[PDB]
Amino acid sequence: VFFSHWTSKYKERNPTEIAYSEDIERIIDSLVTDEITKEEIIHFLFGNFCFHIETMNDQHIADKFKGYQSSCINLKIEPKVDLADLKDHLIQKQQIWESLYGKHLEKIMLRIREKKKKEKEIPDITTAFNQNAAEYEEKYPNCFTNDLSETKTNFSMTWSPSFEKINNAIINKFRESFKSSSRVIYNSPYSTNKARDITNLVRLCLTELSCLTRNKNEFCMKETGRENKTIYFKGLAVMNIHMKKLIRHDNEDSLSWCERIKDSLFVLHNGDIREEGKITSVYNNYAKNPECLYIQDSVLKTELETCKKINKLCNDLAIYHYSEDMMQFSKGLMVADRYMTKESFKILTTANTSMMLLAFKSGVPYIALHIVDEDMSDQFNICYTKEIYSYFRNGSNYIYIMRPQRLNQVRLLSLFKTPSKVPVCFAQFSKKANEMEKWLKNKDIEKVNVFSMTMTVKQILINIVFSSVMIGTVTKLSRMGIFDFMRYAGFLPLSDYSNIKEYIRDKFDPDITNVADIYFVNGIKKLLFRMEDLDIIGGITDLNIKCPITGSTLLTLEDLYNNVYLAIYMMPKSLHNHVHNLTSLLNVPAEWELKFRKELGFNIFEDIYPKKAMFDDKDLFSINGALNVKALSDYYLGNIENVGLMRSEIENKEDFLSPCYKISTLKSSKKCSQSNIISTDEIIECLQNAKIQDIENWKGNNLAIIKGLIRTYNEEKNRLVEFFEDNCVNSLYLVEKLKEIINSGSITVGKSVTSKFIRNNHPLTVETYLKTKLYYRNNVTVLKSKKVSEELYDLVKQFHNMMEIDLDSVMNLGKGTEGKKHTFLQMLEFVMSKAKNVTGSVDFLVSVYLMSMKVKMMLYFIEHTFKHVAQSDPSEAISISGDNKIRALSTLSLDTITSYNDILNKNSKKSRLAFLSADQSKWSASDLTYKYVLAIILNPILTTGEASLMIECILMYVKLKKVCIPTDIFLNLRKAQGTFGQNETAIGLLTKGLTTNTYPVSMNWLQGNLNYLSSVYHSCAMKAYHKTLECYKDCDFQTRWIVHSDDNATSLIASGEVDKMLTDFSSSSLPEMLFRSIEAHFKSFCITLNPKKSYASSSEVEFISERIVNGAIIPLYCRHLANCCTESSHISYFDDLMSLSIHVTMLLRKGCPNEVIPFAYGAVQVQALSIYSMLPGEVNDSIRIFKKLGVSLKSNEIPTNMGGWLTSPIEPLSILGPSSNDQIIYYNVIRDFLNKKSLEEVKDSVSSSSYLQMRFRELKGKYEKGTLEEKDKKMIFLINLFEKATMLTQIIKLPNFINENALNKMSSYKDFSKLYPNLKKNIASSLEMESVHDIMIKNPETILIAPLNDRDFLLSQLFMYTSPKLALDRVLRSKARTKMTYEENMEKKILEMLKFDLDSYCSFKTCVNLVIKDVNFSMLIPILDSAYPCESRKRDNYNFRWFQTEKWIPVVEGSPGLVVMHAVYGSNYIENLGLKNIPLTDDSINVLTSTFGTGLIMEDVKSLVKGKDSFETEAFSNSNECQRLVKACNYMIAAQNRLLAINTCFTRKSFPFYSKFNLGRGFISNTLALLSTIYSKEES
Repeated sequence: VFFSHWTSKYKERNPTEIAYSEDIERIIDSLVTDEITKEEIIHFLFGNFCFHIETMNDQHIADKFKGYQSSCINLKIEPKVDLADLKDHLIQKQQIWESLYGKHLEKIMLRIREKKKKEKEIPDITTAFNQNAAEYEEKYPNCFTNDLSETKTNFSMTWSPSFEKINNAIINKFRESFKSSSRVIYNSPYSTNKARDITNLVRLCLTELSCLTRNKNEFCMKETGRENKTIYFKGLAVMNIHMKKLIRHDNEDSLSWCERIKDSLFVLHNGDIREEGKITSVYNNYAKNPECLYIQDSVLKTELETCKKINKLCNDLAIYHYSEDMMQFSKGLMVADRYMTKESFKILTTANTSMMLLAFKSGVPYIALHIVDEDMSDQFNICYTKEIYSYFRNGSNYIYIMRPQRLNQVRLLSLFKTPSKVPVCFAQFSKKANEMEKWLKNKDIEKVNVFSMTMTVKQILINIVFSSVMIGTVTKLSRMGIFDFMRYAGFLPLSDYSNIKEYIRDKFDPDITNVADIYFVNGIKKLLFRMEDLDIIGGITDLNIKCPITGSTLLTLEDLYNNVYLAIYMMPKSLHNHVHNLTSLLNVPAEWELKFRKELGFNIFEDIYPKKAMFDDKDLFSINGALNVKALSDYYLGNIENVGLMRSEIENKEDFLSPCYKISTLKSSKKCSQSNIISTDEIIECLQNAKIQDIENWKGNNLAIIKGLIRTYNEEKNRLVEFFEDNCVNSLYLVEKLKEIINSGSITVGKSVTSKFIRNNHPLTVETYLKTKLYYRNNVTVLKSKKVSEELYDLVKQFHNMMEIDLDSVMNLGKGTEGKKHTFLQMLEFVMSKAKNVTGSVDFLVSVYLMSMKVKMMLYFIEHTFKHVAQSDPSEAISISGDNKIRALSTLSLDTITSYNDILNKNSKKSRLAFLSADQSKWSASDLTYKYVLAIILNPILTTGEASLMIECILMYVKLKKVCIPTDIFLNLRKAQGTFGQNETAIGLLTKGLTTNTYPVSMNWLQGNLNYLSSVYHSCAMKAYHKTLECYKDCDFQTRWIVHSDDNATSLIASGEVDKMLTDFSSSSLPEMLFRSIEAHFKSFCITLNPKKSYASSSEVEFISERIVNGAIIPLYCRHLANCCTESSHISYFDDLMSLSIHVTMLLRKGCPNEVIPFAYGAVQVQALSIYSMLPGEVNDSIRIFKKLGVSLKSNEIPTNMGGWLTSPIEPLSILGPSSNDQIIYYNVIRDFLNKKSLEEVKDSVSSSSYLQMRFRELKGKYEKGTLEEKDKKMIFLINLFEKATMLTQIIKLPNFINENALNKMSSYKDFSKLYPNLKKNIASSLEMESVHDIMIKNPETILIAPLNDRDFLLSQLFMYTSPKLALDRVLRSKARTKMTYEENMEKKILEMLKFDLDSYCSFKTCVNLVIKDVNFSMLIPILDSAYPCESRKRDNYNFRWFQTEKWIPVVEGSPGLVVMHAVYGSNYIENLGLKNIPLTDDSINVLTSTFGTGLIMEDVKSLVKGKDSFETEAFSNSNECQRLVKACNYMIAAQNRLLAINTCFTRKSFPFYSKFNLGRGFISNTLALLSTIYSKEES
């Protein structure tokens, strides 16, 4: 039934003995155990498919039976030719392969016994900490001790003396203060020639060099006195233009010192007089009056004023002003990174009154000048005691000179995100102190103050301020390590975790190189001490202590989990270097594969080999072998139902019969990085045609080849000589010509300049230098990152026999839909036909992970034929609908466990429950890929030949896989080994003396490559666990498991003889035996479960995040709250606000608490404004530009595309999403201009025809009379906004680095520039342009629609060329010209865009019609204005009970299918605003190419000259607005042609061509029930 298509051409192929390798017979020889012999094991292995016969076709079963006879003939065993004889074998199959379960249970019993033995017994976590400090002490001796003066700076580079005074003023103020008599006092670091040199340097550069001055702020030292030269050089030599020192975790002097640091920081921060600013202005707009963010203001009267209280607190200790100084700090250092020299230096003053930084030339160091008054200086001395060089007195004032530090560019980025980081820190943490709650709920807004708290609330405010600064201002890898440590040290509040001592004993990194993280060490030590002293409300009986904020009297467990997790989740990704992360990501697979190779027993030199039969229940890397195929067989039998139906689902949904450009994965641009190099004949032929008489005429590729070869001769003469000997017969001629070229002297040579040779040169010079450098009788070739679709295009060219792209070779064949076409596995058979050929394994490379188009094709094939095994399995959670399916699956799992236990607690003997949260140790590397070879050959999905195909590509994927080291880091470590090391590390013995560029990893299948497959066999492993655990006698176990790759959530219920299986399992509790049994079993399937990141609880569920306890979910919003503040898209201001407002809406829908929403609005606004469109109070504003231009548009309806602010209400944000703000702006202006009251009046005003026409007619009359009002002004403003334009677009497009000088890197652009001549590079040109537009106008589906078939793809890639660290980039480009300037681009855009213009009716009525025909908007507004305030199951509580209830009872009872009033929602992509912009862009492209073609035909194009029919129809199209008229006919016309691409030209030549190959017309939308995943804790 259903016509099962035979989806390959490999019908005769067999997995055994017809495949290219001979792995499978020794797979048998490794899989043979006792009492199971060769004939039976291969008979099972290739006849397990007959369990699925009742839903298979006769031709499929005949093919599989012939493959079975072929395999039995190949293996020299007796074939079975009868179904009845195969069942007569299945009986002994069932009895002997169900016997493996019994032996396996005793094997994991024994493994549990010795794993319970010999490990160690740690009595207490203090003893574990002492053991860890001990093993670090004989790891590296003479560390630690109480000598803090050799430690690093504890407050880092974060300095804020609060200033009580009033750019060029500050420098002359400091010059006035620095010219007095010297009374300099030095200090000990914790109560001096370098300090003297720094002081002399700073008084020289203050008195004498600060007043040649460039850019008004930076200046150099060239013409001075020789003594100034000497002491300037001494200062720069002082700053230099294992050595680890540590601090023990239990130092009472350190904790007392850090307490002093805290309280003195509080006294320091209580001193600012600033009341205005930029950060203060934006956060104050969002927070002094935050009820404009709301709709139902009057239903709650204990919330808004306390949010104002935290706003007033942040104003009083000047947190926003502090953030302002850090933004000006980091921005100044960012512009200090420039072409300035080592003898030049820069003055930096922030918005504060008396800051000064003195930046010199890894990064930039700087000297500090700060002002402290007489009243409060001693506590400043205690705070800054590590980082103070000197201080001195002037009147009643104090000048402070501090220790310089060193920055990195990513550290400047992290300091630049401080205004997004620290206010939301103080906001959530102040919501997380319950004593803060009772303070601000007792006091009032006008009476909250610093000098009027109790002592304990004072001390927690000091702790909260210390936490805010030390979390938002992180720089150090020490901070990275400790924050990772309490990321992975928070599983103690529940049952047996098996890391409460041994994680700190083994995998803890006590890299505490300074102080002020000792407070966090002591806080987490207090938490773990309190937990070791021994739905669920936590802290009301535990009485624990928060880790960052101390924060006693805990309300719930959610507060502490959100506390620690926000403390983790703004930790930025890399803070070390680019090439430390890169070297680590290259060294980890090297170490894992070296461990594999050394423990199995190969050496570095031989082939990889598949099996020597120790792949049988060993401890390091082995599977059980005879168990795994039975587990996979029962998994397939119990999971896949109606195999042919889901196979047809594979063919239809996953496009197994469609061309490869129909998949977004293989047509999208995420970079393939394949291998290319200049051919070897080109270099020698360029040398032979190199003419000495044209030394000065060397331009182009020849000069670059010459530079590469002269570098090769200058460095490695012998390597050049052997290269020319192995590549040229006239090697003496080449050598003597090289010597004659060096004897000319008209060229330039280069010394060792590290990566600057790669930087300031053409890449051709460096790739020919590497090619002539590392010639070792092989073909070294590094890879390049192409555009994926370009390699698909190249493969299409090679598959249609075009090795050279001929112009006539494409339009001759492939006419219409019924023309020539290809399929995905025909293409992949070409792929394997090319890969089987001996080509030096240049296909099988990975460059970092970036894997080639080759491996992308076959592992795409494997992973994406293995999806539908997973969507047929309800206990598997990688086949997910983004986010809601994960939470829904985990929670129906857990509440089925709770219901199951609650229905068998009645009248049973005993009942216990336990669950384990597990993350495996190394999913990519510690697993076995040879288990997968055993896994497709039992899949009943496939036939013989395609199963053989994926066996072949997997065994090549593990036989020829290699990782390529980058050239630059290769050169650095080669030079380091040459001059200093003379030996190498674990990466250094895989390559012979580092002589090879590329090194092999095989068993580490690289991460992300096989994601669905490994999770499918993870679920199979859990099914085998259920089958094994049901085999034990005296219990009934019910396990439900939810599975991601590298992840596991495993439940279990035990009933019966719980005491005796507890003693049998050699453990004290059900979570303990669950942990040990899962560990032993998973090691029996070569799944290395991490003993540290795996905790077994009794009531708390943690799959990947968002724990849920006892049926009630912990929200875990702080991932979204932090990713609002640490990561952005970095493309433009509009799109950055769009993406971080996506994160804001996730915050709104993940159970956000009471106060932090305005601060999150402030965080997204401050981030977007600070990076991209400059925040108010300076140049490049938007509101200041509007006030300058006198636009009638008010401040709170500026559209975000030119610089508006996210001022949308919280309900339209959380319901619709990012477009709610400009959609609400458009709704308000339509409601104002049509003089209407309600949207329901706007429906029957707009839907009646001849209404918008007479409205614009009245508008035209009012404009020509000149009596315009402000509503009409705002109207015509956004009419031309939508005309010159989610609803809108980016508008102003600042162009990137123009890659027209790099477009020649693409082979497709080379193909275009070869097939059409150099006139296409940027009379003959006009006629070839006419030919190009002729072949566009003959085939409009080439450009208008995505490629339907062949003769629609490769020429589309050729013809899209017809007509013409980045966060650091345009913060200086915003103050530069891109040549005319972006701020003037704004005010000119409002200047020509404010005026009324003409024929704008199309834009006006499409804006109104889009607002009207938006569906979910049109039911959102009436319930928003028709929401009753409280009661009737709407509002009964007030403790975080409004951001669920009044958000989502009105909508998810307006959209029916719910009963609840409190739940955490994961919504779909219900709001799609992109169903008209794609029509607009498509027919605008059609209009553009038609206009260009008729422009080539003639000039002054208003009417055609009666050319052809397409020209007349395009004339009638562009007489009016072509897009608007084609939609205008497209409401009534309902042709909707089937797209045979033959009748389309027959029907009509304009309207179908730019209407119906957009695959749809303007039609209605569809709304969902918001997919409420599960309910939170119930309050009534």
